[PDB]
Amino acid sequence: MDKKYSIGLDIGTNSVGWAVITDEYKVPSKKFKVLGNTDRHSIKKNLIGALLFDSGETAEATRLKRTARRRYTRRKNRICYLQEIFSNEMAKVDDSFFHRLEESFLVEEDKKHERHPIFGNIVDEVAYHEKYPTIYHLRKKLVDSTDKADLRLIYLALAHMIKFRGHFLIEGDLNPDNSDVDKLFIQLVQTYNQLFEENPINASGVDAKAILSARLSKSRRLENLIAQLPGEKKNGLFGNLIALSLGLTPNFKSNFDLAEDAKLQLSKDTYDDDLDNLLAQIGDQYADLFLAAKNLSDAILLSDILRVNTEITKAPLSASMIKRYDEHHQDLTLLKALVRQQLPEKYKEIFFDQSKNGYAGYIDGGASQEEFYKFIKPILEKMDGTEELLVKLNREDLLRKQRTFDNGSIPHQIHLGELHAILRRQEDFYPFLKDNREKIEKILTFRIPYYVGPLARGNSRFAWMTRKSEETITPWNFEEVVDKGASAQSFIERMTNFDKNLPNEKVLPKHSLLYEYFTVYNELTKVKYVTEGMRKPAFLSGEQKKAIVDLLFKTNRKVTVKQLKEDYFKKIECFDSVEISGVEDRFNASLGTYHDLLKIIKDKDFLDNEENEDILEDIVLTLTLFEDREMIEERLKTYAHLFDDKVMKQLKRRRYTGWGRLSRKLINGIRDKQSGKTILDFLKSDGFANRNFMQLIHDDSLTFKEDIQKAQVSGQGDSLHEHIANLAGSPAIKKGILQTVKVVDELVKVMGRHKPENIVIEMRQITKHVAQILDSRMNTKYDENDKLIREVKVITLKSKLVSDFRKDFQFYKVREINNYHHAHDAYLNAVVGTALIKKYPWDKGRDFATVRKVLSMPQVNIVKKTEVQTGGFSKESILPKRNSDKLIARKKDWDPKKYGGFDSPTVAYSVLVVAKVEKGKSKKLKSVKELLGITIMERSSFEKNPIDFLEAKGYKEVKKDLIIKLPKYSLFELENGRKRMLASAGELQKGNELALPSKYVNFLYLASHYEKLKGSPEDNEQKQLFVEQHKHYLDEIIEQISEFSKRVILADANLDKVLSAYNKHRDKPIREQAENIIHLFTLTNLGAPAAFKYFDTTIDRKRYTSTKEVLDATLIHQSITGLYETRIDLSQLGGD
DNA sequence: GCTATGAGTGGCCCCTGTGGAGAGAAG
DNA sequence: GGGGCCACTCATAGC
RNA sequence: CUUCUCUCCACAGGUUUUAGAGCUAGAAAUAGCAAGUUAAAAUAAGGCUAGUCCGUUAUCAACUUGAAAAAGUGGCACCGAGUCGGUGCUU
Repeated sequence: MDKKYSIGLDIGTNSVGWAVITDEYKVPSKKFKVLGNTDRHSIKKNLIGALLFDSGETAEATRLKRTARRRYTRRKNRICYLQEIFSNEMAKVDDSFFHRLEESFLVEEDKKHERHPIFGNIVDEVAYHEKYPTIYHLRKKLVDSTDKADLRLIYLALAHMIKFRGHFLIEGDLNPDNSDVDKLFIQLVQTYNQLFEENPINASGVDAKAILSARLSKSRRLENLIAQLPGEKKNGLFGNLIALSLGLTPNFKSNFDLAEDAKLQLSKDTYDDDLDNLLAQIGDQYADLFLAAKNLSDAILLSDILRVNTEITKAPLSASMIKRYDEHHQDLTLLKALVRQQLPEKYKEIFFDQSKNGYAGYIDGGASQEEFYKFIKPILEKMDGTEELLVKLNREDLLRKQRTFDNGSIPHQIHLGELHAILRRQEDFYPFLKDNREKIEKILTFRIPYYVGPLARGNSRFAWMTRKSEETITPWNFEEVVDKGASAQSFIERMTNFDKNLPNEKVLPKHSLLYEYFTVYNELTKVKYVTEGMRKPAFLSGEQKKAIVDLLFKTNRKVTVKQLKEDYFKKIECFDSVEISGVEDRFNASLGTYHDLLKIIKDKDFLDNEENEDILEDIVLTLTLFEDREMIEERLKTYAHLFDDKVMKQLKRRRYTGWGRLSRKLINGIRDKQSGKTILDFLKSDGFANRNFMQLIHDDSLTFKEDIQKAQVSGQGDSLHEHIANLAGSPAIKKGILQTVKVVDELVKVMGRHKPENIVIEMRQITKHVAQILDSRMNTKYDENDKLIREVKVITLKSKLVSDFRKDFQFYKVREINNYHHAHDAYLNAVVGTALIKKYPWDKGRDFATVRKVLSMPQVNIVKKTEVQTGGFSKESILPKRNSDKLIARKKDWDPKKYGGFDSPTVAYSVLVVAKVEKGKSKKLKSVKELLGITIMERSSFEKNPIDFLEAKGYKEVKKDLIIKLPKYSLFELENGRKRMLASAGELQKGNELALPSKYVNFLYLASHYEKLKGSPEDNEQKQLFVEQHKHYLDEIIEQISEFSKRVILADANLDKVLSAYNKHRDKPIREQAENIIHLFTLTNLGAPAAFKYFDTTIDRKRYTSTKEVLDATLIHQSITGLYETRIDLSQLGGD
């Protein structure tokens, strides 16, 4: 007989609970065949379980690593281009200079040339290091000196600037010369007073330098400066100028009574064009005011970056660096003097001991500046004469280095200015510097646009660039080779959705005219109007809709019901009183794009001509796709003969954002085979039918619907791995859903391939995705009317109902005891779901007894999914060289004993190998049987040829047939039922689960929440009395933990510590005792051992660091549900 | 008895921070 | 949070 | 309206080895003194499809077919419950 059965599921991020129950809520038990070479031929197991797995990972880390790799490759290529430029002239001076630079990492033994890189002789190297203590001294020397310098110093300065070219967050031109705040503020005030003599501003006595350069937010500084100026407001014209000078985006619409918004921001790429537009409307007499404001903004921005302006030089950054160096020297001398004068004993600690956070640890050690200040501040406070030192410490300027974390705010314009100064001064002697100055400035300033992406020849899955030619892309011919416009189009396109109705079609922009007309006609479709003498409301005719649109929508931005009534029904149709239903106050759809185009083009006939629909759609698409105005102008140039220069310039100014939901081929692309009208045409006029879009698509008579179902095809692949990958959510939930699908498939396979009556799920849109997938796979048969026969009911509940069911009938849940709660929740969800569904398409004693029996079952199939670990080869921290064989070489020729390297590799999976190993100085062969961990790095070589890989490690005569793949969490069974999971090649994990009786679980749950019960006072008192009467369960729980520990955990030290700790705290309050005992299950939990705290005692974790014991145990392969399993006894393998 | 070796135990180790642009769904 | 690594102590086989 | 997910563009550090002649007294251990701020190269081993590209996401119990994708392989009922046991039928 086909037994009716239901499946309950519980899907989480780390688990998939599953339970199969029959109509009477009893979980069936079946006898399963066991394969392998053991004596256990058949095993009885209840059909209930839980699948556990590691949480899924987001692709953020891989993306960050890939972006970093591209950055590093491109920086290397910049240095290579500079060396290629300098190659011809360097060969005449020193041919081996570049080779010496490259080999600076190798030790003296491994170098092919002389060890000193710059000059190749110690005398000149020492002379250079004495003359220029830091690279900034060399940079300033080249900036200020007019003498012919060595080409090597020029190369060093240029390479240092190119390699560390600073940020690009401030596009435009930045002038370090106007770096004084007060003078430019005074000039701006004077210009404003000259332009506004009737309202002069008194700026006398106001310290602009302090207020504008203070370490406060932009708005606070703006409010502070305005507060010092009588009669001025932060919303005034001068207030807006100051806000612009502080890096805000002030609005000048109110200051000049403009019709449209006038917002200016210097950091934007379009400050110049917006400022020009503002001047074109308010006059060019205000240009000097904006120039002065821009100069003041530059001064404010560069005040922090560069600090010295008194001297006449073109390298302010180098001057500031040298000032930091000199201040550090002076402070170090003073500090040494004071320490040696007052605290001689601490001199060794501060200036010699690298392990501490003193100066020695600050320079040669790894101590940070913050740590150094923390260490030195109490010492300085204990000595006299440290007032200046304390003040500098409070400002984060004492003994400061030159390469700190604050250098992230240096714009690339400073570096470009220094580069240009050096090139200009040194080009008088070197013609190749004169000829190639533009190339060098390009190399420093060239940056791949964000919308072009990686420059690949198709062999990359991340690349969307289109190439005009096949030449190699270089920064000098980037514009000629890479089609920027097509690349921007593809960049925007690939991220937008396909149409829901047609998966092939691309969606239209939101502000397209066709979409707006479609929405307007759809809204007017359902509008009803009632006039005097009319018995029933009537729909608007096509002529009426056309007249209404032409008279109101094309003339008013927003159309209301009152406007319609007063303007069309009363004026045109002569209806004095009309009642309108379907629209409450105003129409949702509006022709904003049409109004904008009428304002710009100023030609209504051009907009209203049907032949111009394609041109207008293309123009709107161009406006929405592109952000750079040059691309917009280039593409709109095709229409230059249709619009004048002013119109073309104005069109270059409007930008649209957002995309629609329906494609053009849907609304106005497909045509009816019988009538030839498109959906838009039907909305314009459909006779008495007046069908809206929903009515048109659902209407069977119209060809559009069946042409739509014919347009969709069954997705190749798709269902299976691909379809779940296309859902909306974190990849963790995708992994969970795929595991749930496989669990259900295997359960169907188990029950004789008879599909279940019901499938109950709880975890809502992701719930909808799971339900759709399950229903799609289960139901595949259609009736004679092509209606899908729902043989399986996919029913979705919410966890609140099951939680209330648990709380009402005392089926309590404690997560820390074991992993059975997943299976129990699946079973209870199945019970409640089936009861509710059969009740709305339950004997008390018998059903409740069945539930008690099920929840007290000891045998639940908990399965840990075996996973081949992948990821990074090892830890990324590079360690100092040591005499150890466990270091990993960062390059093929870099011996870790000399250069250091990586450490702690991660093992992908282990292999059991039976072979012979030479041991001892006698090199005698001995048979071995052990686990060798194949690292992630060596995985490819091992899978390529395991025999050679094993021979290279010293194994001889390898038995190929016995090589067993053992991924992580492989399960081994040992004597007395003790089980261990393979954590790695040399560590194990606990594999057994504690099965407490439900009475102890109930007692623990009631005791832990003794003062947190949520219920009636009588029920709370009854539960409290139940807890108090059953205090002896605590001893029983401890005894059972001890028994299970002695049986499978083998933690004698930890167990004795726990037992002693319990004995000392045996008088603690019952709630505290239970709360602390719940921690003790951390000893017996499945998985990796972990530390835990029991009252005031901390128990360290017990790690199983030996895998020799499992080499003679039983290997268990478990299927995804744990029902089908193959047992292999390893002790019988490798026998002599 | 000495030497080199494996096995158990306790403790320490882990790359980080920021800006800009675009697109999508889900509540 | 969890596996890798090292320093220290103690049987342990072999000489 | 935001959060989250995906993709591209850049920056600043960090670590590693090497260069920046250490001096004096002593046979040496060692003790005293002087100096400290910077720079070059690498930043997953490398791969071929030779690009200013790609290399940490996702997927993966065992056996048979295959290069892989992928397909196939395991009796039922009843009585009980400490990780599942027993009995009958089929066999």
